[PDB]
Amino acid sequence: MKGDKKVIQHLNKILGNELIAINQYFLHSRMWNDWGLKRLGAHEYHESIDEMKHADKLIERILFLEGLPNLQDLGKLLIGENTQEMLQCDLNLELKATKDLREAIVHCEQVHDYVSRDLLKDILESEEEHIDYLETQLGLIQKVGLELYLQSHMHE
Amino acid sequence: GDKKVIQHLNKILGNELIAINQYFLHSRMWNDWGLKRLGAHEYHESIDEMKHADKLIERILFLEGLPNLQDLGKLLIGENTQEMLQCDLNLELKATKDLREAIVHCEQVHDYVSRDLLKDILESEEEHIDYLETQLGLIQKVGLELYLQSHMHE
Amino acid sequence: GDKKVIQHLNKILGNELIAINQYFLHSRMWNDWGLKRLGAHEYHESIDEMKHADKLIERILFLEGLPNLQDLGKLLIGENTQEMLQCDLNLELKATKDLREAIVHCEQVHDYVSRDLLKDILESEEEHIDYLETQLGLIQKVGLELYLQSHMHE
Amino acid sequence: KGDKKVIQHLNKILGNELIAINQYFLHSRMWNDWGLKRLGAHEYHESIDEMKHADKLIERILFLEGLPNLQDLGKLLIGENTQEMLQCDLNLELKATKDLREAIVHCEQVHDYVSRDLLKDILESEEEHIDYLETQLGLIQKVGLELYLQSHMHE
Amino acid sequence: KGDKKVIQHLNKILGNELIAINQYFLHSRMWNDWGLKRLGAHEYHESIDEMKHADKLIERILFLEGLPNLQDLGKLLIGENTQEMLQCDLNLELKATKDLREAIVHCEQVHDYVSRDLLKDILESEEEHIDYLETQLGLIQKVGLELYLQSHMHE
Amino acid sequence: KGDKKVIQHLNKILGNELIAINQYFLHSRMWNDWGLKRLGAHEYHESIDEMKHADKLIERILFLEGLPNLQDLGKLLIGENTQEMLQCDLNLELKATKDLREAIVHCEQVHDYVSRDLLKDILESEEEHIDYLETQLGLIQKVGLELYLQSHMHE
Amino acid sequence: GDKKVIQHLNKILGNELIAINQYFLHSRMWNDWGLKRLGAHEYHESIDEMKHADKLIERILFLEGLPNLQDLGKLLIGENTQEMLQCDLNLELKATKDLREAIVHCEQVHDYVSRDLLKDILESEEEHIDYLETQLGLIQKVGLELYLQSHMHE
Ligand code: HEM
Ligand code: HEM
Ligand code: HEM
Ligand SMILES: [Fe+2]
Ligand SMILES: [Fe+2]
Ligand SMILES: [Fe+2]
Ligand SMILES: [Fe+2]
Ligand SMILES: [Fe+2]
Ligand SMILES: [Fe+2]
Ligand SMILES: [Fe+2]
Ligand SMILES: [Fe+2]
Ligand SMILES: [Fe+2]
Ligand SMILES: [Fe+2]
Ligand SMILES: [Fe+2]
Ligand SMILES: [Fe+2]
Ligand SMILES: [Fe+2]
Ligand SMILES: [Fe+2]
Ligand SMILES: [Fe+2]
Ligand SMILES: [Fe+2]
Ligand SMILES: [Fe+2]
Ligand SMILES: [Fe+2]
Ligand SMILES: [Fe+2]
Ligand SMILES: [Fe+2]
Ligand SMILES: [Fe+2]
Ligand SMILES: [Fe+2]
Ligand SMILES: [Fe+2]
Ligand SMILES: [Fe+2]
Ligand SMILES: [Fe+2]
Ligand SMILES: [Fe+2]
Ligand SMILES: [Fe+2]
Ligand SMILES: [Fe+2]
Ligand SMILES: [Fe+2]
Ligand SMILES: [Fe+2]
Ligand SMILES: [Fe+2]
Ligand SMILES: [Fe+2]
Ligand SMILES: [Fe+2]
Ligand SMILES: [Fe+2]
Ligand SMILES: [Fe+2]
Ligand SMILES: [Fe+2]
Ligand SMILES: [K+]
Repeated sequence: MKGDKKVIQHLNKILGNELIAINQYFLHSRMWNDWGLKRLGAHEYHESIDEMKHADKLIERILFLEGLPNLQDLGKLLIGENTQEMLQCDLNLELKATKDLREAIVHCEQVHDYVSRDLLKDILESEEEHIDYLETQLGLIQKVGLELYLQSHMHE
Repeated sequence: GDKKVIQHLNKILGNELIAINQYFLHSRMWNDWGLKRLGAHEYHESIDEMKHADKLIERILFLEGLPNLQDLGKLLIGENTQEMLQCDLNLELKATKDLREAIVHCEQVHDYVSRDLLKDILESEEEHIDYLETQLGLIQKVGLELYLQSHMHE
Repeated sequence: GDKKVIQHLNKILGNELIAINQYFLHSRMWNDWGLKRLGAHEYHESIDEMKHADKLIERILFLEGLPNLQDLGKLLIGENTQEMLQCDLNLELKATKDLREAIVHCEQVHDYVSRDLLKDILESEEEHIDYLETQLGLIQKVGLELYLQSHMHE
Repeated sequence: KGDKKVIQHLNKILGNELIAINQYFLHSRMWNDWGLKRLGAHEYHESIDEMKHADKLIERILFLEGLPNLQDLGKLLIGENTQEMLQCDLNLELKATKDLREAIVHCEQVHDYVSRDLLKDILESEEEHIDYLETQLGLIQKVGLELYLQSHMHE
Repeated sequence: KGDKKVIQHLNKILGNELIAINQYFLHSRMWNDWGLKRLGAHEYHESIDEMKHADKLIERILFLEGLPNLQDLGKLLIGENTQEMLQCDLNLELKATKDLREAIVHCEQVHDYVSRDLLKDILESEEEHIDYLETQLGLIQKVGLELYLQSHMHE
Repeated sequence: KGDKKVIQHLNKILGNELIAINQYFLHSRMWNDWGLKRLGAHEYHESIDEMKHADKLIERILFLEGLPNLQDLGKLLIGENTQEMLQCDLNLELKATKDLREAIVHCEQVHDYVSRDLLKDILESEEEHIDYLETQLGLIQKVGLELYLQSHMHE
Repeated sequence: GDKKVIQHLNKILGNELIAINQYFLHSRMWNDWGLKRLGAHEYHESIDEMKHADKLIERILFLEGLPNLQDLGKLLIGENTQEMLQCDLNLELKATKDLREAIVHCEQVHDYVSRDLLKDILESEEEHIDYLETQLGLIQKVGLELYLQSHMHE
């Protein structure tokens, strides 16, 4: 059973996005920890872990479909230099990720690879949860102010 | 923090980032082939490199450096079990060479805490070399097929 | 219920009924030969198809159709381990082709609950394909006798 | 018998520990008196950490047949508000790590590797303390003094 | 805000505690170094007792709006052997109880009854230490030094 | 793979461990035979400690593709009474640590930092053993031989 | 204590001291090679000989002799698994010959407690011989590579 060439290419594209997010969120997590914003650092670590698990599932699916997972190409990390920029960078990355996920799902439907579609939909649900988290945090910065938002995320 | 020590630390970090991906892919390849014992052990090697990367990142930030997670070097991906193990060994031998050079520099500028971190990583890499050389020796002693059979089931 | 959806569900059900019997017989043949790990695994494949058949029967009755448990198609029975595994693989590949055609039809008439049921079965069949292709690949990598030895004891 | 200059170095490190014990203990109780109990508890634990380092150095000096010096207490850097107290602690820690590096150099030179390893363990702990202090000073810059204090009022 | 002379007295008692902490800690580690572990353990516990007294005095001084003095460390009385060490501790304790009685008199004079009660609790503890020390010196006389040391080798 | 002279050093340290295993095991069983059971038990644990060191050295030598030498057994220093046995153990330990320091120098020179760390760990344990031995000899001087023996008759 | 009995006991002790070191090194060789089941079993054989040595030392001291731990005879170190097992067997057969001669002498001078100790040691050596002859028999019956495969994993 060789999967569809274009589906495998789509899955490798989603994998590439996951690989960017893993590193981006891990660095942001450790930056927040370095700054003593430990609640932010812990949450961002868990975001990184979630992307690691997505990457794993994509790697497994690609190999089952007799494709070659691409872990060599690492795209541009969007690294902020303060809390507001870092969150916005994560949100920008997530919005790119979901655009790619939708185009991949379209392709899966068109060639009847419904299992790959379901996997991508599961990932998409998790990325929209991440967008929900990010948009809410940026909203909280507007509502309570940056300094109070940072204070709320100093201690776990 | 010393700028050349931070360069070294970022170099070691770069080596960890390659190993993470190389071992993770090799792990999932072995799993796809039904060599589940190899796949599980290789996954655990990958996790070990993730932990090393984490400590390096934390140290670089403490020393007010910028950790480099952007530049991913060349993955050494084998096409069968014998090549995969040799690729891992080739990577590890390069990693320990770089570790030794980084330790020298830490000693020279009296960064004894960075040296101790790198020595802990180096002991872990030498355990990995021990594992890899042992597996390649077993392939010579029992043959490839028996070695694979012995790593089919967990 | 849509008439052509019910026909598709009854076709998938027919595929499950073939699979139940083929896998159950293959299981008991392996147990008779003393290849108990294969017999146990094949027994669980048969049970999985039984559960799919149950879910299809229940769906057909909900949609006010008549489940067809009377028509049993051709069992693909092998005479040795390699043929049996390939017979199972050939049956699964036909099964996945019918499931995709049934899903296309469910989407067309907006029977999204039937589509979801068929998608869940499809994921289970692709896991069975993954298992079967892996086993055939292991036979190539370690040879038939070692593969059989590996599946003698549970 | 130990190397005489190694024992001198160990007694110098011990002297730094003795300053830090008292400085941190007083800062802790000042923060407790002011009702900044989270700062007070954390600083108490810094003081205890230095007490344990002092103990290990005393034991090592005695094993090497030296005389531990608990008599000469150097200058305590006592701040008058939270920002100064943290800065005082950081100033003390930086002097402490400099002395530790010079002691390790000397241990290495005379092949006293066990003393080196003891001082390296202490150095790891002092750098963790520097990490804590630099982080707190950075937090004061990022959220402001009053929020930083409020966050350290209750345990 | 407390009486200026009461605060001075409390700082004087605190100064005696800080000498005692360091003298007893060193003596404890000297006895451990010699393999007289029962003496070492007991002397360690005496040192901890003084640390806890010092803490209470610091807290009381800060409450009374005084400045605790952890900077001034008086003369440690370090012995060269078990008998001298025990006598050194006893000499220090007798000086300490003298200063405590004078501080209590002053607390009474100015109606600082809470500071008085704190100092009386500390004094009770010091007289228990004196009881311990005088009893050990008497055991050395009754069984001999070598038997006394043997009895305190193993915990 | 491993440095030829590093392997030589490791085999030298291993040789010293092999002497110590047998010397301490025999001293233990002599003390047991004499009814000095506390001495015999402690000396047994010293022997066990040396066995674990030898094991680690053997494993490291094999990893580095050297040939561990368990064939060459140097001179056991067997005493005739408790004081001589302790001094024989101390003489052996002091030769052991001298060799360990020379091996660490050589590991450092050729960047075998993992072998250095292993040898430093062994060195720390030998210095603990020296601490024990020097303390026992000091106790014999402080309380006398007969009381020292009495204290080590019963576990 | 009979002077000739003590000489015999010191001879047995000397055999134990060779065996401790030979089995301990063979154990760590097998571990280095990744034959962990062999390595663990050989470790336990080494420990068994340590315990025999201890009992002999205690008996000698009770009989007012001097235990000789200074003279270490020739270790028979093999270069591969079959050689190592044959080296162990050669040592054991020699050990049992000396044990039988020591027992003869104990019986002759009526040292029945020493005899009973040596008989206990001898029963253990004959069990070791049973193990070694069996392993060499297995190498003949299934072949070296399968024998090795069977002792890779604990
Ligand atoms: C910058 C690169 C990475 C870093 C720093 C990193 C770090 C970590 C850390 C610290 C853990 C927790 C390990 C533990 O303590 O148990 C972890 C877990 C894990 N990592 Fe990574 N990782 C990285 C990249 C990756 C990649 C590229 C993959 C896969 C393609 C991956 C897959 C996983 C998986 C599957 C887990 C277990 C998660 C779970 O089941 O909870 N990681 N990683
Ligand atoms: C101003 C001087 C000091 C004060 C106020 C002080 C206070 C304290 C306090 C409150 C404790 C906790 C005791 C307990 O609750 O059991 C303690 C423990 C301890 N102290 Fe001090 N101390 C001082 C100086 C020292 C010095 C100079 C040393 C050694 C050279 C030392 C060694 C120790 C040790 C080893 C502990 C036990 C820590 C543990 O294992 O948890 N202290 N001290
Ligand atoms: C190359 C020489 C030797 C090596 C590497 C060695 C190694 C070891 C090791 C690793 C252990 C287990 C220790 C633990 O983990 O607690 C042990 C136990 C022991 N050793 Fe040795 N050993 C050696 C020689 C000897 C000798 C020469 C004797 C006595 C004459 C001896 C007597 C014992 C005894 C009685 C035990 C405890 C066994 C038990 O009760 O299970 N060993 N040895
Ligand atoms: Fe994701
Ligand atoms: Fe597409
Ligand atoms: Fe799904
Ligand atoms: Fe995400
Ligand atoms: Fe939050
Ligand atoms: Fe690593
Ligand atoms: Fe360099
Ligand atoms: Fe460390
Ligand atoms: Fe590694
Ligand atoms: Fe099915
Ligand atoms: Fe249709
Ligand atoms: Fe569903
Ligand atoms: Fe199926
Ligand atoms: Fe299997
Ligand atoms: Fe098993
Ligand atoms: Fe310290
Ligand atoms: Fe110096
Ligand atoms: Fe250490
Ligand atoms: Fe500190
Ligand atoms: Fe905090
Ligand atoms: Fe007191
Ligand atoms: Fe007064
Ligand atoms: Fe009271
Ligand atoms: Fe007292
Ligand atoms: Fe007593
Ligand atoms: Fe003792
Ligand atoms: Fe040793
Ligand atoms: Fe050398
Ligand atoms: Fe280590
Ligand atoms: Fe030792
Ligand atoms: Fe034996
Ligand atoms: Fe005879
Ligand atoms: Fe018996
Ligand atoms: Fe044996
Ligand atoms: Fe076996
Ligand atoms: Fe294995
Ligand atoms: K607030």
